[PDB]
Amino acid sequence: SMQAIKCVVVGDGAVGKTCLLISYTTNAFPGEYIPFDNYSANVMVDGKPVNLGLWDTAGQEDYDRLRPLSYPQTDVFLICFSLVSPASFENVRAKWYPEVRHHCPHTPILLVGTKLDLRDDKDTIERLRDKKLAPITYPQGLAMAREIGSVKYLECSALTQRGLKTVFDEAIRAVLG
Ligand SMILES: Nc1nc2c(ncn2[C@@H]2O[C@H](COP(=O)(O)OP(=O)(O)NP(=O)(O)O)[C@@H](O)[C@H]2O)c(=O)[nH]1
Ligand SMILES: [Cl-]
Ligand SMILES: [Mg+2]
Repeated sequence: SMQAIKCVVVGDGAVGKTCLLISYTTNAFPGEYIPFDNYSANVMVDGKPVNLGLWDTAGQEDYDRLRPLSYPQTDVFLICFSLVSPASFENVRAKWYPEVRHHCPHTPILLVGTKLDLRDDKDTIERLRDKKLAPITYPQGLAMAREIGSVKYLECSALTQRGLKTVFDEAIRAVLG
């Protein structure tokens, strides 16, 4: 049967984990309804179809004992932060990287910056400037990726779908080659 790949997506509340999965799998960004489900996608990689199982997770502290129950048999993790939330970025090193590695010392991690569409949005830049902050830049995201031993750093927008297929393609190749 098809090569199966278990991919688990983690990161702070509101970084866009669920939208990333729905936009990727259905080719449509959620409207009013945003639903921690498992999505099943099929991907053609080097001429063979692959069964990508995608596991959504809750980012909140209340699930700190329950969430890791989904981790066994994971083939690759995506650690997500919003490019327009520096707090979510800091939490990659402070929370997500240590949690994943505590349970899965060897599983490849891809770092994904989300909400790419908002990085040069004026209202967003101004909002962040008021708190003495700025959107996370590509060099900064890449530096965090190296620091956490990630195999790849990617940026995407679930809303426009820019970079979205590449995230999951690279996820698969980190497992398969
Ligand atoms: N502009 C923009 N907004 C986005 C994008 N992806 C998600 N959002 C918005 O960000 C918010 C959170 O998205 P969501 O997918 O629910 O995040 P989450 O990471 O699943 N949160 P949780 O841990 O609570 O379940 C929603 O308002 C959603 O519309 C994106 O690419 N661009
Ligand atoms: Cl890297
Ligand atoms: Mg969600």
